[PDB]
Order: sequence, then C-alpha cells, then structure tokens
Amino acid sequence: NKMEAKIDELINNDPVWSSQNESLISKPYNHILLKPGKNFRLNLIVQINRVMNLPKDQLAIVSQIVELLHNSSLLIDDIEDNAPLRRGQTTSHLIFGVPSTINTANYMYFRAMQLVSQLTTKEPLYHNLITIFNEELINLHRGQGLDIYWRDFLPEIIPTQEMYLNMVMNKTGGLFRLTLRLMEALSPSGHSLVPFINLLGIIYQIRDDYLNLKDFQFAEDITEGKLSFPIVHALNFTKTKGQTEQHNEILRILLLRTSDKDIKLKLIQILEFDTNSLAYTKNFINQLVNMIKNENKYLPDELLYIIDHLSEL
Amino acid sequence: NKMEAKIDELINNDPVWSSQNESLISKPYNHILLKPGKNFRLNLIVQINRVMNLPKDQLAIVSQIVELLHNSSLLIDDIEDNAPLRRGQTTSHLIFGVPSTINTANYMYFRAMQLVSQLTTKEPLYHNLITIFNEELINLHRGQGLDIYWRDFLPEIIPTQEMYLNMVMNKTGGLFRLTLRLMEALSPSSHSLVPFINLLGIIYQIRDDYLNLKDFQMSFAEDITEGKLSFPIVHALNFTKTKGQTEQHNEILRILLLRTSDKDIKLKLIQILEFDTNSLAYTKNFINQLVNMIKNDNENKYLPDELLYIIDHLSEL
Ligand SMILES: CCCCCCCCCCCC[P+](C)(C)CC(P(=O)(O)O)P(=O)(O)O
Ligand SMILES: CCCCCCCCCCCC[P+](C)(C)CC(P(=O)(O)O)P(=O)(O)O
Ligand SMILES: [Mg+2]
Ligand SMILES: [Mg+2]
Repeated sequence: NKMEAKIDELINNDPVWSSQNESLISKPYNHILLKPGKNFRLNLIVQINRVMNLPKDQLAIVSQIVELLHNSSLLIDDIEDNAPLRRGQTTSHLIFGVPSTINTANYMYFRAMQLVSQLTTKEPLYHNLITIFNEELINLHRGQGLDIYWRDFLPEIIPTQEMYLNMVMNKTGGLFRLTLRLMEALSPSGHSLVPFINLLGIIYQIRDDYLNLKDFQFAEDITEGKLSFPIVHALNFTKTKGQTEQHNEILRILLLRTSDKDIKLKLIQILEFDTNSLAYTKNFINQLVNMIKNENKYLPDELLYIIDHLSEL
Repeated sequence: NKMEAKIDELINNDPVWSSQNESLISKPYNHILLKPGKNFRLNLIVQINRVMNLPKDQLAIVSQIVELLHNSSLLIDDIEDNAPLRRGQTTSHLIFGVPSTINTANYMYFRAMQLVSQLTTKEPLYHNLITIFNEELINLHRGQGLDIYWRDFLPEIIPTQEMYLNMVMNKTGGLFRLTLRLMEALSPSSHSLVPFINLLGIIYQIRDDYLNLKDFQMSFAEDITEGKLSFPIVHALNFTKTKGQTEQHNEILRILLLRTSDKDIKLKLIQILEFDTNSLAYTKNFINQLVNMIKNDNENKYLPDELLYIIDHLSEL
C-alpha cells in the first residue's frame, strides 16, 4: 500500500523538476552564450525602437526571445552543418554531444515561446504575437530545410539565383521579420519596415556566403558543400556557357566535403578567374546596399553603422 | 535597374514557398508515417472522448496534433539514441540524413502549434490551449534532456527509482497530458482524468523498458547498446549498490559503457539482471501493481472495460 500510495502522490502532482536538473540540461546553451554578438543584435533592436517606441521593459522581453531563438537556431545549424567552430570556439555539439544539444536547442524554442505571454495581457494582441512567432519559425524551417536538402542531395537539384533568394527570404529573413513584426504589433506609436528588414536579411546572408570564401582567399562552406550565393552563380554560369568540365569539377569538389586547403583554394580561384562569381557577388552586395544608401521608401546615420557591422549579428 | 526591380518585388512580398518545396521538406516525416501505431492512438482518443464529447471536427484536429508531435518526437528520439530501427523499419535519419530529419521533425512541431489555433476562435480558451501545448512541450524536453544526460554522463549520476519516475513523468507523461488537457479544456461537458493519464504514461514507459530486454531474453535489446538508464537497469544498479555487490555493480556499468551490439555481451548483462538482482521479475511485478491500481479502481478514483484492452495494448501506442 506504500508503493500505491507514492504512485498516487506522483500522479496527482505536477511533474517534479529541480533547478539542478535545469542547469544540467542547459549546458549546451550556456556554452554558446559565451560567444560574442549580443551587443550588435541589441544595438539594431534599439535603433529600430527609435521608430517603434516600445517601453524599455517590453523591449527587454523581445530581446530575450530573440536571443533564445537565435542561439538555439545556431546550436541546431552547427549540428546540421557538422560545423567544428562558431565565432572562433568549439561548437557545442562536439562537447556535450549531438543528442543533448538538439534537445536543449529545441527546449529553448519553447522557453522563447513562453516569454511571448509576458509581452501583454490583451488577449487579441497575444494571439497576434503568437501567430507571428509561429509563422516565422515555420518560415525559418522551410528555408533551412531547402538549404540542407540541396546540399545533401546535390546534384539532384541545382538551384538558380531566384530559388536561392526565395530560400534566403525564408531561412534568414525569418528572425529579422519575427523581431520586427513583434515590435510593430506592440508599437504604441510610416510604412511597414518589413521590406527593409527582408533586405537586411538578404544582404546579411549573401555577405556571410561571400566572406566565408573571401577571407580565406577556412572556407568552411566548401567543406560543408553549401549551395552559397557565389556557388549558385558559378554552377549556373558554367551550365549556361557550356563549361562542362568546370561545372562538374565544382560539383565534384563540393561532394568531397574536403578540408584540404589547396583543393578549397582551387575552387575559390575557379570562381575568381573562370566564372567571375566572386566579383559578381561583391557587386550584387554593393547593389543591395546602395538600395538603402539611395525616397525613404524602404527606410523609415546609425543605419550605415549597422550595415557595416551586419556580419557581427 | 532590372536587378533592383526584381529585389523590390522579392522584399515586398511574403516568402515564396511552393507545394513542391513542401513535399521535399516532408520526406523524412512521410517515411515514418508508413510505420504502424496510428490506429491505436486514435482508439485511445476516441475512447477518452466518450467522456469529453468534443464535436468530431474538433476531435480530428486534436488527433492531427497528437500525430504530428508524436511522430516528430520519434524522429528526433531515434537521432538522439542513434537507433537503426523503429517498428522493424529503417529509421528516417539513416535514409534522409540527420540534418534533414532534425529540421523536418522541428518543422512539424510548429505545424502542430499552428493546428492549435484552429481548435477555437474564443481568445480566452485559445490562450489556455497554447499554454497547455507550451507547458507540456517544455516538460517533454526536460524529461528527454535528463534521460539523455544520465545516459551520456554515466557513470557520473546513477538515478534512483524515485528520480527515474520523475523523469518519466516529464518525458512520457508530456504527450499523454497534453492530449488529455486539450480535450478537457474543449469539453462542452460539465474529476479530471490527468492522474489517470499520468499512470498510463508510467505504465507505458516501464513496459517499454521491460519489453526491450524481455523480448531479447526470449529470442535486439537496443537499450543496452544505447546505455539507457532503463527501469530494469535502474533497479539492477541500485540493488547491487545497496547489497554491496561491488563487482556486479561495476560489471553492469562496464557493459553499458561499451555501447555494444555484441549479442553475447548483451546476454551477459541480462544474466546479471535475471540471476543476480532479479530485476526483470521485479519489473514485471512493478508494472502489474500499477495496472492493478486501475483494475481495482471500483470507487472510480482514477477511472471516470475498453480500458482493459487499451492498457494491455498500451505498447502499440
Ligand atoms: C530586426 C532585429 C533583427 C535581429 C537579428 C538577429 C540575428 C539574425 C541572424 C541571422 C542568421 C542567419 P543563419 C543562422 C541562417 C546563417 C548560418 P547558415 O549556415 O544557415 O547560412 P551560418 O553561415 O552562420 O552558419
Ligand atoms: C491521451 C491520448 C494520448 C495518445 C498518444 C499517446 C502517445 C504516447 C507516446 C509515448 C512515447 C514515449 P518515448 C518517445 C519517451 C519512448 C522512446 P525513449 O527512447 O525516449 O524511451 P522509445 O523507447 O520508443 O525509443
Ligand atoms: Mg551554418
Ligand atoms: Mg528511444
């Protein structure tokens, strides 16, 4: 009767969970916290709030949700990309293992979800906030799913520039739009800034793809076999011009998942001198950036600063 | 000009997503749909609805929510346990790769979240439904996290029976409680069945841990290969500790730490549990006692018949 009695108590109570348990499963998350970038994400949010005017308490919660989602998305991204390093340090899954890291990252999506209820007591607003949360997380996964599928099943699908851009609108635009949409729905306070934030997302991703190869010229995107903006331009350029051998060598090198520096450098120089994809990309970025530097259709000083430090987000 | 006009069009529109894109991303998930289990879950839901009486359309949505969360957690669980088989069939991550499978499973969590808003348009009740969904998904992750921590940090922490039970309340009770609490909140009808559903979850997890070792002793025993701190193993490790059988205690740990697929080495651990700690019998008995708590609930403390068939086929869930 004492087993039954204890089983009785167990099932008539909420599940037990200690602060000790909480710390043990937060390990992969606490480790990525030590990586920099927080202050640049906060700066962007603050500058945007000069337009939305959320009371600092509310802005702090938006900031927390955003940090939880971004950090979790990165923990998962490095597992999906088998990345050994993130901002100069060891990637969490290599320390605590893929199983704990997946679970913690996913746990943190739900903690982020929970914070949304701290933003307002108004029930209709709450529903809109959760819908915004739900929609953009759905968008992030769609884009991420395409990116991974193209890479892991290459050469089944060779995406065009148009397909890449739609994938980025989902994959990268997701968090930019989530943050901005939450702020605009909460604003006590011009046209919507979504177009502008999408453009920031697209510049962010292509620059990320570009710098990954240009700072090397560890070109880790080549090791991952990522269909990056420069790679998509080169694969299409070579098909188009009938450079059969080059098209095939690009695919062959991506499929190797190699860490050999010279092989990576051979590929980068093919995009440099043979397809001119690096110059094409650099110019594509300058053009998107000029779309803001040149009205007030997209925009509502600090902006230019943000754009030059976009890479640090 | 032309480049900019194209970019303007892109950023002023919602993100482009096609049904063909939807199909690509759904492949790891449709693969697990081919495995059996759906009918038994729907039956438990239909039976529970004789008490809740949700209109059928609402009930179908609850069912779809349960199917998305359930299959998705299994896709992730197989990745986290490095499992090669699920219901006799190859696991999805071995076919579509771990990257795609993680992403698709997480995508379905959010598709399920979206179905919740289609259970009602009443803003108050809606908030409650989302709170229920959020709370149990959090419980589910806490429990899975603890289960994984013990397994991966072994031998840092050896859980007791009490700790194992609290872990299961989070890990396995999560989906049982999520499904029941949504139904109780939508009931257009006038005691809660949560205590009952929690006991179902516990019986389910201990029988699952029990059968993993008993089906191998009577004929894979993957839990051993995985190093899982399963209910029989928790009993064996604590029994050996308590009775000072130092070498037995350590031999169990060494076999778990080997992450072995060797049939003979696995049989050796089962021999320890059967002849030394009598853990399989202790387990069989523990499960029967839990089941009797329901079978002998005449005063309807837990019950609100077909429950019998359900409880005996609990392993098809
Ligand atoms: C208006 C507020 C904006 C807040 C912005 C928060 C930071 C957004 C970061 C966007 C990260 C894009 P990500 C995770 C898809 C780039 C990855 P991937 O491998 O997916 O391309 P990586 O290049 O860093 O590995
Ligand atoms: C109120 C009706 C509810 C119907 C749906 C019930 C679904 C119960 C699912 C139970 C899944 C337990 P799980 C995913 C934690 C078991 C795993 P694990 O490795 O985590 O123990 P496994 O043994 O199947 O791999
Ligand atoms: Mg990445
Ligand atoms: Mg498992």
